[PDB]
Amino acid sequence: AITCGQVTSNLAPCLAYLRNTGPLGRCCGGVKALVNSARTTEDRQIACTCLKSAAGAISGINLGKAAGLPSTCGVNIPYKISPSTDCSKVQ
Repeated sequence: AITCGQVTSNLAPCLAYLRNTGPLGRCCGGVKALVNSARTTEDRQIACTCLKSAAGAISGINLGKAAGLPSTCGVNIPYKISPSTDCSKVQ
């Protein structure tokens, strides 16, 4: 089943980039994998909420880099990675 636990494991390098402190490293590769588990409508919603939660979990989180993370790691996700956009209503 889909779960934030699996999603946050791939974010390990992103979590550091989100805080404007550690390099992206494999953040793009991790997210790239998630994208595939983030396009069947619900899989997508699970990732959005998990990521939103991930950003909210980070302490010195940079909202601009979070929202611009998928732009930095060019990926085909139809939602921005930020604790603000809702995903449950994404069709």
